[PDB]
Amino acid sequence: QVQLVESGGGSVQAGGSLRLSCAASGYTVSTYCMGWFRQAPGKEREGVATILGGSTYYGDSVKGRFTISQDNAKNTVYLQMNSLKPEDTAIYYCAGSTVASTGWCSRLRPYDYHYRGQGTQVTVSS
Repeated sequence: QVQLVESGGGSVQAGGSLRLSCAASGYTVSTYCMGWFRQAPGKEREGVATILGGSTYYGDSVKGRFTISQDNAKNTVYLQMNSLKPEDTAIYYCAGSTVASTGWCSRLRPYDYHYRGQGTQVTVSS
């Protein structure tokens, strides 16, 4: 079938960086809107970043610190996270839609996308 596998998470000190990766199987990453959403413990899910070709979109609290990018040769989508804060602690999920609309991708709602990974924990300690 279609498999999305996230890796790269772990436990890091505040101010540090991490690089999450989302490897897709049976699904080409560069043709459809993909993204990351997170879920912090005790809270509702939130959109983090989305990408469609060269167009990228970021949630307002991570813009400037995170970068989403893709590698077509590895069929992988990355989430570079810089200057991590304790509030960034959460499970991060990779997701892939069946849509190739930039307008739709710009709504930053990757929790509504068809395919979703099992998620990877990011724990930031102060």
